[PDB]
Amino acid sequence: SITENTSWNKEFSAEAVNGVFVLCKSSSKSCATNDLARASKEYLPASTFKIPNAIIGLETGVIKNEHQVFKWDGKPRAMKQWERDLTLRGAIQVSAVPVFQQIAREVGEVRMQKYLKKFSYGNQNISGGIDKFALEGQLRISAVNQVEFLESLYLNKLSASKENQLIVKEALVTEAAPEYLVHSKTGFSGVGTESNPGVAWWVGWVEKETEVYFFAFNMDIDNESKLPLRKSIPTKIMESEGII
Amino acid sequence: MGSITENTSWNKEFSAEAVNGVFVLCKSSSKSCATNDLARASKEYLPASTFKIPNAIIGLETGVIKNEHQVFKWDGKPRAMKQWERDLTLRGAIQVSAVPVFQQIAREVGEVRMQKYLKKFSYGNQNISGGIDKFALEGQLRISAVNQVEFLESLYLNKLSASKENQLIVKEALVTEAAPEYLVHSKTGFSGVGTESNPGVAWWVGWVEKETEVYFFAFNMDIDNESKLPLRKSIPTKIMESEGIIG
Repeated sequence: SITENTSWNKEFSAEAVNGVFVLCKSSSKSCATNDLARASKEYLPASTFKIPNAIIGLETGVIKNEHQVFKWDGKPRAMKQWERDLTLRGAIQVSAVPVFQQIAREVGEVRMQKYLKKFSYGNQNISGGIDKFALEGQLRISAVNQVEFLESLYLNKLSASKENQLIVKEALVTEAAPEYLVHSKTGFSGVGTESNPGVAWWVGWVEKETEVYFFAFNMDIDNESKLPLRKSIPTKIMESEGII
Repeated sequence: MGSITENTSWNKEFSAEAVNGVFVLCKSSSKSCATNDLARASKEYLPASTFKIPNAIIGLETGVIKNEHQVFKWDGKPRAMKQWERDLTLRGAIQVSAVPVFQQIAREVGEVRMQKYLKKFSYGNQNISGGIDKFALEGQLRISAVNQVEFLESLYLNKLSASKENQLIVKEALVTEAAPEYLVHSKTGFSGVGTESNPGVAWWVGWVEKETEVYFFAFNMDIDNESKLPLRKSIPTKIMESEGIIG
């Protein structure tokens, strides 16, 4: 069950933003959202795919363990902040595309499909190059699906060892307060055209008191200066809900 | 660890606040440690709430603690602190340093099993005498700053005599600060004010994952007044900031 919530609309209007926020308390069986339709509309996951990809890499042996260091080969990378040795969390936090491209390559097409079928991850479409399906390929996932996936990860219910799920879960911690804990991941497919904009994500969950809140946010974006919004809107909503 | 050296440049931070204490900072890659006081780095003090780390690990290994989602339910009886008077997660119980919650864990583990795991952990003098539910706060257990960093490193590398799964669960419960470039796992300790002539101890132990480097730390100080308690975080914080590790 997904229920529309009209009071969150002000945060999208003030910023003139076409997006959606899904927020589920305790479990994914009853979620609230500003837009029923968009909540289940599937977009390029981009860097949010680093979550399932981190689990898959661990399950397949490609990523050797928790303390694996992804070494830089000295060859130029698209961002300067990727041009260094990286940990799992490190690669996840700076969104180190080439690190995860190489992981994806070594997983291979067969195993990638197998695990995305297991995880019920989006349209499960990995076609159009193994190193680029989540960024420019055919893979599509919705905010509701991102939410169901993360709850499985939280509860250790994914088709993977609890060990490997815990490893990724720690790699996802972005905010630690005395009151609450935040696990989250950003995505950004690019700017695209004005007619066909890119997509920006912020997905994750919050552990406050003895309660859990699962969340996923996406929005249309044609200008990178609007990027901070992918965190500020869902944060503003969750702050006014008393969550963070 | 591999080596330790005395570094008296950190004394500035202790001198400013009239604090008698010690900081140990060890770099995982080089296996090398630095401390302002080699002598105190090896002096064994009451772990206080820092014992919650191994206690949580032992609690998860013996099955006394179910999993990472176990709620330590509050019945309704009056407790020593207002912050403890609610239902708490594993992290919550660790963060607020809930004494009754972990006493209950300790008692269900019992002396025999606690002794066994502390031997396996090499945790201080291994003296659990003075009541199963108070040996860490007012009993006979003593651990040093060098011992703590060795213990926490063993936890970090999952080398402790417990399942990796349980060591992961505790490691996340200890996360206290998260930034894009660094991650802080930490635990506070406070044994009480004692007296004017026999001061109490306050701890801050943990580790920082920064870049591909890991920094293990143990801080303690003589404390006779609760007003000086926030100094257990600020002094080592100021040290690690000046080392370029955090902030």
